[PDB]
Amino acid sequence: ITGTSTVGVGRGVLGDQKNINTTYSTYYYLQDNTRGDGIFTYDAKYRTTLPGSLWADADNQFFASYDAPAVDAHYYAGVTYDYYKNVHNRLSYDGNNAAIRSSVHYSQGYNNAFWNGSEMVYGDGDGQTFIPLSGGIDVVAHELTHAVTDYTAGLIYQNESGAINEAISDIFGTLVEFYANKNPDWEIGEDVYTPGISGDSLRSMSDPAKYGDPDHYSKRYTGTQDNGGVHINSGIINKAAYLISQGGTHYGVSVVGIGRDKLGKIFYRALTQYLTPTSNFSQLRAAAVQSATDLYGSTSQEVASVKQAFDAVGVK
Amino acid sequence: ITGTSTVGVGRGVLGDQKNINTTYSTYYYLQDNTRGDGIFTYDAKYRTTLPGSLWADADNQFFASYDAPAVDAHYYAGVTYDYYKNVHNRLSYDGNNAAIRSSVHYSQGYNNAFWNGSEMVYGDGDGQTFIPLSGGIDVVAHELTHAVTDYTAGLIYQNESGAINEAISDIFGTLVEFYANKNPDWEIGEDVYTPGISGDSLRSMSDPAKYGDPDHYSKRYTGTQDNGGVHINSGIINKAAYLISQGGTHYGVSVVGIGRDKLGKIFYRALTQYLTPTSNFSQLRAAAVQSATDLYGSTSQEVASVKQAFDAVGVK
Ligand SMILES: [Ca+2]
Ligand SMILES: [Ca+2]
Ligand SMILES: [Ca+2]
Ligand SMILES: [Ca+2]
Ligand SMILES: [Ca+2]
Ligand SMILES: [Ca+2]
Ligand SMILES: [Ca+2]
Ligand SMILES: [Ca+2]
Ligand SMILES: [Zn+2]
Ligand SMILES: [Zn+2]
Repeated sequence: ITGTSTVGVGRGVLGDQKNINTTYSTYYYLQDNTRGDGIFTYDAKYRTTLPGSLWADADNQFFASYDAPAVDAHYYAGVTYDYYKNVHNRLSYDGNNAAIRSSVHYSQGYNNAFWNGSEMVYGDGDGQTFIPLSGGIDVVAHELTHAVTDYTAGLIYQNESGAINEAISDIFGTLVEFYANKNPDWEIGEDVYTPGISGDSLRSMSDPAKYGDPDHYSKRYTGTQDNGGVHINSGIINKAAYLISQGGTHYGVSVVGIGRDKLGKIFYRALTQYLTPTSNFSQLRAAAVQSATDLYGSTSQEVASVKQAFDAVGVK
Repeated sequence: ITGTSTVGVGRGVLGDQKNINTTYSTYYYLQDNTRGDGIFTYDAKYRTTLPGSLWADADNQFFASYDAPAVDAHYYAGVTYDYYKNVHNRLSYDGNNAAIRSSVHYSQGYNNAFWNGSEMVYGDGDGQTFIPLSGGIDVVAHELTHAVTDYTAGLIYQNESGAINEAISDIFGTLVEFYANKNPDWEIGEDVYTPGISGDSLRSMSDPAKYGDPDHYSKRYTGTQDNGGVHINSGIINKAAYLISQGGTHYGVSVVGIGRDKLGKIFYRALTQYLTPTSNFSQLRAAAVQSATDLYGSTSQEVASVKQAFDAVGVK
């Protein structure tokens, strides 16, 4: 819409109050003109037709419980845009400020959220397994990171390249959650998963095996479900990335941590420069070693920790 | 694009030659202005970013092997539009001539095709399990029928309503395949599935059990895979629809067939008037009985055959 840029206020899924960028033109719309070509949030009104209607509001105050998922989708797409711009100097997901669009209230009781190739889509959850999925900054950033991967490496969504795809999304979802310093941790989806149970999450990067995902290449899943285990085998890479950052000893192999910032620089370089659509885990290791080499030198501690972490999870 | 409407020629996935509606403006584009707000076919160029580029061609002749999937996507979206308009007096999937967009060459070796909420997407197959999926008119019509269902009943994509969703797509995909009289049959996906094996298909409506799908409500799948069995439990409804059309005796229950045309009128009425997002099999039976009643009278043979078919597959 063409209108005047303004600032409205509302409450997110978890009850927290936040200011959001809106546009006025008769109604106030969830349209943020301050970032790139804009961030636009739509109401899918419980249907599966997309994108639905651009979210319009009569008074620029978004405190209704139906508003909550929209506030957070719109706000956390902004934080994710800011992370990539400020940290990695990337303008939006295509590198050229493409507009970011998200639809909330997709379908009824839908327990998922996803990047569909053109925009973000968020279900409201059934209220038992999940609450509206846009309330999780690591979910939002995880899904927006699929758009980055689609425009750069192009990792196909199956077997080892799909598992890399998924792990890259977990890593950057987690780095965005630390960037916003939103009670940060190495788990995925803990703010919106099972409102009735405290302490659990969807996946764990620090200990993937807590939920039954593999933490070593010898335990990888080799069947056909989940497109060859893309959500299951991503645990092997997530555990490597946690070790590079935080350090630790894993199946007897010791890794000195180099921290989150360098972890993000190494993987972002590897994703945008060396990975290709059919990369598998062994070429991810070569790509990460080459990236750390480019950045810190072949005799650095950063290269040595990248090699130790992949050796610890059995990836040669 | 703005240009002049013209007619080009090409070859589809199966090697057959066909005329397709195109638009000229410097290049010839796959843009058909003769139907509704237009039918537009895009090249996703082996990436997952959508929709990709509107298909452009220098000489309006589409005989290259890369062109094949595009020719058939564009041509079979036209035939499906024509079926719904001519038979059911419905203008496009929203009933108001919405433009139909399709992208082909999606990803690499992708064994699937789908309606994503906004457009059609077709993989090229891996060449062993499938060949480019737009070469199957029943696949194209199956997926375009999800768009119709999304705008009308809105059946959610899980457990019994998702299985109805899937069966409705198989039924109308099959009726479009008979409408175009393209070697018609009651199987799904036989033209593009396993190029190396003759005689098989993806599903069967006349005998779902041939591939292991249930053909009676007592054999339904009750777990969690496939969103609660939406592709598996659709066999119960597909077998009912085959019996209403063709007749037969199934688990001892005899059904007089009333033919394909009335089958399509009863289900289209039931879909656009009585089904809702959470309809389950028992309410599909009530909706089909009410539709046949509206159209043919409560003491007709058409009502009696609808009841016998659902009684034959155990749906009360
Ligand atoms: Ca308001
Ligand atoms: Ca957290
Ligand atoms: Ca987290
Ligand atoms: Ca929980
Ligand atoms: Ca040509
Ligand atoms: Ca056939
Ligand atoms: Ca068929
Ligand atoms: Ca075959
Ligand atoms: Zn993902
Ligand atoms: Zn389907």
